[PDB]
Amino acid sequence: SPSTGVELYLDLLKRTVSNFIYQVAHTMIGMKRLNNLQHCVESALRDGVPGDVLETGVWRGGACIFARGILKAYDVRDRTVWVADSFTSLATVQRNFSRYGLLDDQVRFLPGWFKDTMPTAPFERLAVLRMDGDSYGATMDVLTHAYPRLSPGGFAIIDDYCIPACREAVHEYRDRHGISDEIVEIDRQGVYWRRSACNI
Amino acid sequence: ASPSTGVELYLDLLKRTVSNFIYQVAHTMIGMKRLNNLQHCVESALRDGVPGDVLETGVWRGGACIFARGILKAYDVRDRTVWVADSFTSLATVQRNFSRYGLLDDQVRFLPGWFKDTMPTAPFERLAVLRMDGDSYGATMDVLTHAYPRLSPGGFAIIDDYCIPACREAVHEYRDRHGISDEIVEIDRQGVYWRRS
Ligand SMILES: [Cl-]
Ligand SMILES: [Cl-]
Ligand SMILES: [Mg+2]
Ligand SMILES: [Mg+2]
Repeated sequence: SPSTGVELYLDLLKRTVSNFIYQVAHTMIGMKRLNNLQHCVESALRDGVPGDVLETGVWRGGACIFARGILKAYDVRDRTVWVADSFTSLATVQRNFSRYGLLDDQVRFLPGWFKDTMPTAPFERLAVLRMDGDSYGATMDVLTHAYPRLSPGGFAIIDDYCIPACREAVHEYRDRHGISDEIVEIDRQGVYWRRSACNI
Repeated sequence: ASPSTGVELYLDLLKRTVSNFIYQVAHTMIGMKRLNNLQHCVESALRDGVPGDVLETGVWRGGACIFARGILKAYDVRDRTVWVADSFTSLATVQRNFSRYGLLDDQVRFLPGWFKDTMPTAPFERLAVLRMDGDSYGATMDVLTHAYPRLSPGGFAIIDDYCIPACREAVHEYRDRHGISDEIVEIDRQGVYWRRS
């Protein structure tokens, strides 16, 4: 039960982004998934895991707004929320960020197909990489070109893992790269794993 | 001015939310200047140790009262209450709305009924902020008559619809009848407030 300013801000932000207030919503992903996203960013911040937050696959922007908000709550000035998608138009998503006072230089957009946008994206490192989308191709493109920038201790979150195509992209990528970090359930559809450094 | 602490962010968001700036239904339509003024008044009372509860008379869907409870919550104030007085936009609806923000609790109390009936007996002993919304001479005078005397020195009286002649007249008559000359301060085109000396 929230009591600090921070907790109250973040609790309200979850309620807001998911339109719990006015039963349109900026994300439909639900509390468990928003909570997980919070846990992952907070753990990265807390354990000093370096890097930005990258979200691929975007509805109206609620989960990314929430991520910028978390960083704002802890007054983090040196990390960026990358928002990657085809484009639910880009203008709409910017407007939405703007509505929460969270459209600023620490939010950057990557319009285009992921095979095009990912190899060159100016981020050097990621602390959290979150994929939303049930397509094998999108999932594999993001893994192939962005996961290698995910810091040890960082999180990879797969929103639509229960969908076989998505799952398969995830297993194939992991098996190809020898990755056996524990897959942890978030809810009926999503999972994540925390990246371990290579052995020594 | 530009929020950065947890408290400022919470309150800023709560203003944006209660006014439905996010998704433009809204819980209050009174606007930022007026929400800001309400915040300044509650914060000043808290900071300057002005004792008492917050009383709001005249209620739409409850946004301004929600905001007030939120302000007290942000500074973890456990010893003051937000009184929500109105006819009844039904009482159930307003409660549900408080509830949506996680702010429906024992520090929010409701006073359904006409102000001539509800005010004389309302269990609050003192007020730090008294806010009137409504353009009726009668409602305005009823609240001033039976509640203003419980407003602590240093407390604030806010008049949402002061530009409306009927409201203005109730306010000037009440002040002249009681010798009150505390400066009337403009909030925007329609509302004003004064701080009790
Ligand atoms: Cl899209
Ligand atoms: Cl009403
Ligand atoms: Mg999904
Ligand atoms: Mg009014």
